[PDB]
Amino acid sequence: RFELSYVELDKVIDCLRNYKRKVSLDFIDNTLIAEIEGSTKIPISFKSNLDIDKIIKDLVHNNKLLSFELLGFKSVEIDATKISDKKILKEILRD
RNA sequence: AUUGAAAGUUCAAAGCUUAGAUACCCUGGAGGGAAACCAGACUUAACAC
Repeated sequence: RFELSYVELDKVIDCLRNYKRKVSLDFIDNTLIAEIEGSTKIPISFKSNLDIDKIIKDLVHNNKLLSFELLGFKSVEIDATKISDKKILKEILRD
């Protein structure tokens, strides 16, 4: 099963508060980055249970169909303008 | 003009007394919340050429 042993946010949450931004992801470069349409791209450190074989990243980045159906599993439009604690933003970005 | 005439089978009298529709008796036995079903379909737009 998929186990996310840890993900080192608390830096993405910083640059998110009081704003309404779309948090895009990208997994090429072998390190998970978290693009923000509010013009910042924080590289995310994480440890998972699945080892993406470095062939799968390329198979998804090259196949224009895969990278197209990947738009739906890639982003959230987080709205922190109103009351927005850090913990629930953590769970949002974690999921 | 008769072995006749005359003569109320009448009177008094409670179908009453005692007496538990009760005794025994499992709504139980048998019986699959199952049958069918794709987490899938597809790229498009823009300008450059």
